[PDB]
Amino acid sequence: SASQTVTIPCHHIRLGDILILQGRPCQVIRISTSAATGQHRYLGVDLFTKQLHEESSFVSNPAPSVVVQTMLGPVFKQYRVLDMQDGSIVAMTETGDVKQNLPVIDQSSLWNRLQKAFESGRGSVRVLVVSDHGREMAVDMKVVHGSR
Repeated sequence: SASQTVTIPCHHIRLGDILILQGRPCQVIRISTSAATGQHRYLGVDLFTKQLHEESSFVSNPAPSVVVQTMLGPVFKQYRVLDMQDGSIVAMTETGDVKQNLPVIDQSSLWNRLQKAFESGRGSVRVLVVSDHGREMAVDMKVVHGSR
């Protein structure tokens, strides 16, 4: 099943954001304007396959004088990190479900940043997880604030 999504106004999209392009979660690497339509065009790199995809914004008119250009972004899940072993991690969902071999994307030194944070406080460490058509991958990390 394809990733759950949220709607993002185009003004709020910047390079590096993750969007659904052609049904695939992609890192945005170029934002341009279509000369034929005037809409924003997004070029991105598939998080899983590393292929390039392109998609233009969707224009809508939800109310008088309201014109809206939006894109879809993935809903990210947040898992705890229980262990790190050879490029993948053991992660736990909010409900205790254990994922034994969760891959970590090779992007912006994520693995090294995760390893450094894991070794100085394991359970303050969370991974942000994208889930597309059955497959999951950690694509970012967070150190959970103590108050949480």
